[PDB]
Amino acid sequence: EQRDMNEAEAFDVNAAIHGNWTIENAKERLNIYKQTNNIRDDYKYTPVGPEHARSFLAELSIYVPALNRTVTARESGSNKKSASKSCALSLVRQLFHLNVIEPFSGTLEQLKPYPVKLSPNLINKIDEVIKGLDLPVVNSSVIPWAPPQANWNTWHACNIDEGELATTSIDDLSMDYERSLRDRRQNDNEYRQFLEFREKLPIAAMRSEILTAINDNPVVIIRGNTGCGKTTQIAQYILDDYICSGQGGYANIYVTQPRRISAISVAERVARERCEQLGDTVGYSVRFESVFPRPYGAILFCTVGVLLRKLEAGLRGVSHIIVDEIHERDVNSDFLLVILRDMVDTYPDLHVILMSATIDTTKFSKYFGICPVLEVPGRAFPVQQFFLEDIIQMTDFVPSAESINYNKVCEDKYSQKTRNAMAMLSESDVSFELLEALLMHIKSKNIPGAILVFLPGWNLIFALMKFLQNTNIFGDTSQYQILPCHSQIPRDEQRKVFEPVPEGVTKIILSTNIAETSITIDDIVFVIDICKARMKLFTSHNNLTSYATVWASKTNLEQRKGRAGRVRPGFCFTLCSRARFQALEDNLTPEMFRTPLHEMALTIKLLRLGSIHHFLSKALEPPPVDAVIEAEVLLREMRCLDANDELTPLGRLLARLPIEPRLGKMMVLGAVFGCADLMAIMASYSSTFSEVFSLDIGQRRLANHQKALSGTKCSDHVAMIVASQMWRREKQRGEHMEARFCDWKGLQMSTMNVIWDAKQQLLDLLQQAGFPEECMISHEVDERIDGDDPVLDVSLALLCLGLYPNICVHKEKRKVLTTESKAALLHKTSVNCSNLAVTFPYPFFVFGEKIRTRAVSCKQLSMVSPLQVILFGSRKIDLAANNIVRVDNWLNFDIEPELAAKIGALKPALEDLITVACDNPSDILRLEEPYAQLVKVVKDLCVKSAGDFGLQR
RNA sequence: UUUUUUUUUU
Ligand SMILES: Nc1ncnc2c1ncn2[C@@H]1O[C@H](COP(=O)(O)OP(=O)(O)O)[C@@H](O)[C@H]1O
Ligand code: ALF
Repeated sequence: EQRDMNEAEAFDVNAAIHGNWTIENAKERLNIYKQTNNIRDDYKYTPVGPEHARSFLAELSIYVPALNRTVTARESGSNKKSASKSCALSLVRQLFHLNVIEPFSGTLEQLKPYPVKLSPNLINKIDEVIKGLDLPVVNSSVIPWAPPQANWNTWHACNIDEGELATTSIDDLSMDYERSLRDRRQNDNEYRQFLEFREKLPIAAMRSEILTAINDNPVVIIRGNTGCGKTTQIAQYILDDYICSGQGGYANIYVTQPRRISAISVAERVARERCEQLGDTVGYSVRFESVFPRPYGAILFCTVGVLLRKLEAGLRGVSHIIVDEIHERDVNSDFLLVILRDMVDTYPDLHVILMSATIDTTKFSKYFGICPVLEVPGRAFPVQQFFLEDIIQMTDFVPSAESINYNKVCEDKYSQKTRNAMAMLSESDVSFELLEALLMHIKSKNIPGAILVFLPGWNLIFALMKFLQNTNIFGDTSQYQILPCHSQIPRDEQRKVFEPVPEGVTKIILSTNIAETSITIDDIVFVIDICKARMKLFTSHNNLTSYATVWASKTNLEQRKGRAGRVRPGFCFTLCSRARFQALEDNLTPEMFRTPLHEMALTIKLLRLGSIHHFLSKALEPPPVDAVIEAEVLLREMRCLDANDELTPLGRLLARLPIEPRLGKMMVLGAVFGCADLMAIMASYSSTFSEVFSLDIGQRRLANHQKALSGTKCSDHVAMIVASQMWRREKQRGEHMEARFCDWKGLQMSTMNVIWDAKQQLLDLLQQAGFPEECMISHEVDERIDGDDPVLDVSLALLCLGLYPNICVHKEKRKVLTTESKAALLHKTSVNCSNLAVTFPYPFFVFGEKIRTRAVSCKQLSMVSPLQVILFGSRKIDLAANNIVRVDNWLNFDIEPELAAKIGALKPALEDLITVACDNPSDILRLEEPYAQLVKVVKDLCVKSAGDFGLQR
């Protein structure tokens, strides 16, 4: 107990590429380096999560005098020792890659082998395919930019050549726009009222200076309070200046937003301010939803990812790019900042404007070669802030007789009872009793307005919604309407936070950080902040993904406070101590220090931005060099990069897809094998954190009806596919029947819809790349068939390639073994999870992702056959003693070594087939006869019972 | 609240 967890956390996957530096020597080497260099820095530990789910973050930064650099590591672990070991490993690998320390020169339980026997006919088919394919048998550039030019659509990056915009010049378009604007300003009463409102905004007093700075400088930073008018006013200022200058058709403005909801809402706001419908002067572009404006004199409110996607076609005809909320420090935002700095360096005429309420303006200006910072004084309306001391003192709230602690630190101005209750309340726990007391006090305030409560995640949001709906006062929908605000609730529900509620009804919005910034809900008067931010951690050396609830930053608190006091005076209720608030950090750590970088590297290569190392070095905070090395090695070994680090056709195709490169490679292979529909639906399932099966209150495992969806296939992916098929059938008959079906069978309609949208988008992208429509014909799956099913079997075999190295072997009950026989458990939400002594037809499973919890869990399990594992879910196949064939250095199979060598010879054949498919996507269904024979023999190897010849199991 | 679901992709 807990030794299995320690060994699982200490597992190392990639010590080979980091100079042979691993967990069990990293700390010793780091201590040697510290003693030699007189480095006095010591580990600092951040307790993470509640008492029952406590984890740790370990931090350590070492300054290198030789490089004039501070090398930092930021790692997590189930306990202090594991977290510190991971942090030392990260920092030592960084020092190794930075050529500060030497490569490692020193030095440092087998499974029951599994019988695999093939039919003589199948062996002959394999041999003939080897003979046919002659397989050996083992015995910089910058983004294009241009000023506006006639007969060109900026947003589509293409010529117009249609309609009557052929002889229409930009000068005539400017004249028409100027005349229309003047006519509106002279006649439209609603437009005049909106200008009257806009002139009273705090940013309106500085419009002339803002426009002067924008005109005179290529890059300008704008800092103003939340709700001052940056987003809704700067683009309008620039466009109106151009239009009234007589150069209206020479303007095209990009305004990037961090959130889809924020982009859409602000675009709607600007459109209704201009008294015109979306698509005339204001447009937006988010995922699955785009309303494009006119090609000239327009504003497009997109997200950063949408802009990065548009970057491939160039930015011809773009005059101004406005980046919002540069404080978010997202990986896409940092990418965009690097691209934009290079672009303004190349093209002096392009204008880039950065605005944020909470930024280090000096840091950003130093990054942008000393650029103006324009400060917008004042606020629209004041916001009153209270802290935990104030809330307890004014609620007279004592914690119920239930079970550096900054809740013990308090000022002497507060009552002894208040400090007692504060010390008795726990920091890591969210008290629903305290929240209810605060809500009752707000009710007693007799002040109309919506309440916005910031909760870190789905579980807390819906637990609080259940608690409040079971309450007599807050369960009355005639008085209170509680609305979730999550990125994975249905989009109609996401909208409903903006719609007004009936008279006499108070709106309560329980939200994650989507409602944190950039949105204006017009009736928010009260903001309740729990001060917790949900973070997703990933440890590279053991492939563990962990969800952490950490303390939010002062930037996050100020942005959340800024949701109120925009249209009327507001209040902010911060549910943390004043001591805790002062203890908080200014900003959260950037995602660039904790996320994998292979997708970013693929985007770098797609946009022809040069070397990955140089590009990432030019960042605001350059990423860890060991992470850069891991990304490059991954892309090179998946062959998205040529031996000269150049993008291959496969690399280009995968760079254009919004999924992981391994999933994209899996989907290309599935297109070759005729199951692209299933491969796309399963890649969409593998790329979402939304849950397919809804678990009821107190449901620690799936229900019988939910489990029966997998039938006899023993696969979460098959269960998902069957659910998707039935949900499509019931959706074709109507939305109400769709909702009834999901609520009956225990599905999540939002998950079904997002999975379908992502799958459809992948299929359209494949069609655009040139793959034929015949290779993506939908195939129905009958999970109730107990036997073989060739299409589903090849699909599950391709899951092994698309989910590598996530192969686990069942031991008993929930216990499984991951790579190198590390203990793990089956996740509670899997169809394969059961309390009884379940026996599976095969013990080998492929799973989506590996989660670190109180125990290591495997999730999204799919039962696969030994031949499928050998062919696709492995990279190394070796001959061990007693003629036992070993795959991935830990899985033993009792198969003939000659047969194993023959089957392993097909892996380069599959690689060459993928290369051929990417070379000519249109002819993948009519290949040469060797490759057609390879496809057929791979199908015959991937049938479920291909390795069951003469074997009972 | 007995951690299944921070955010983002023409
Ligand atoms: N949908 C809306 N309904 C009512 N008022 C709004 C709306 N959107 C914006 N406003 C008002 O316009 C002002 C400007 O908002 P915005 O430009 O988004 O500010 P910033 O970009 O500085 O956060 C806000 O203070 C708000 O009062
Ligand atoms: F600068 Al903003 F909403 F775009 F505050």
